[PDB]
Amino acid sequence: AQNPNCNIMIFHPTKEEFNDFDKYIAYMESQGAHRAGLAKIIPPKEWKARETYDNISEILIATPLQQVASGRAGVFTQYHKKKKAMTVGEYRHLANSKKYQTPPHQNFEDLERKYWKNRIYNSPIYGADISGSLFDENTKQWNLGHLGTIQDLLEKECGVVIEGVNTPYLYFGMWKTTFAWHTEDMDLYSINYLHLGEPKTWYVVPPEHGQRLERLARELFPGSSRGCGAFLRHKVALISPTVLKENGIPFNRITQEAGEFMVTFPYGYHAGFNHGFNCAEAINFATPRWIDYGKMASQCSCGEARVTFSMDAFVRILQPERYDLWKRGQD
Ligand SMILES: O=C(O)CNC(=O)C(=O)O
Ligand SMILES: [Mg+2]
Ligand code: NI
Ligand SMILES: [Zn+2]
Repeated sequence: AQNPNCNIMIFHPTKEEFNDFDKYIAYMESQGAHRAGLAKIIPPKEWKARETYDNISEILIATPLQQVASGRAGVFTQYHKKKKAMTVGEYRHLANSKKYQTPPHQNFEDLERKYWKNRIYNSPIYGADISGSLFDENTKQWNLGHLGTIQDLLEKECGVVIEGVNTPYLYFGMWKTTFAWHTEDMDLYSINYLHLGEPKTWYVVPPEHGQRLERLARELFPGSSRGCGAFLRHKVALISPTVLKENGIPFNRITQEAGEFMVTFPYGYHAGFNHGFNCAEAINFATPRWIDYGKMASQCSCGEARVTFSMDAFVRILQPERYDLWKRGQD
């Protein structure tokens, strides 16, 4: 078995290897990358996502989200308070302000210590989940707006034609902006490209150990757990590396820098934080190997998780027994 300790793997494809996205994913999996839940892909030196980022300031962040925490430093939830719209240029200035900017630090490890010590005492503002793309239309390799769609993959594998679409999302971050512990919708893959700015630190639980994280989460968030049998689908709970280590939960960590891709694999729980002003682009995707994970994915039916139009068909076809209850949650 390849990668039996489930370490995060880092890949350096050549420009020739960067042509065929599906083939490269399957290569990485042949080497055991999926066992970690997360892999890093450094693009060939010849590649670029676009020519410059000099003209992005007029993108609108219609609903910036202030991430307010509750709990203790290593075990907390966050809720998202909606703020007034602002442009990317306005948000960048805000991220660089004395109130929100990255503190002085020695290295990524020192910054990580500071994040876990102090996150809860601040409420950073995240421009998340903005439909759109920063890839140039002429970028032909690993262009996250030109991937094969999940609907087409389901149709190729299973023969059933379904409605729905699959487009990317932009994320504008600042120091301490936080992504809570989650797997993707329908335990899909994700791919995330850090277009510019400061790093993003990731934490990940190997898919084979995801239920260990879930059991810890039910213990640490006991009211949430009574409310919903899949409350990590709400994407609000944080647990620090120190708490994970104290409870014996297998995990790994890695920092993504500008110009790098990360891939999350089916049922790979992940969480993390931004080091300073940045912009990322991410999208979900599928492969043949996903289908079985899609069929087994948990679902929130309490009403909190509320998701895209396109998840309907995935539930309806892959999980027809759950469909009725899940759809009640959506309506
Ligand atoms: O970058 C973020 O805030 C969150 N991204 C992801 O969870 C991802 O790409 O799957
Ligand atoms: Mg612009
Ligand atoms: Ni994710
Ligand atoms: Zn729920």
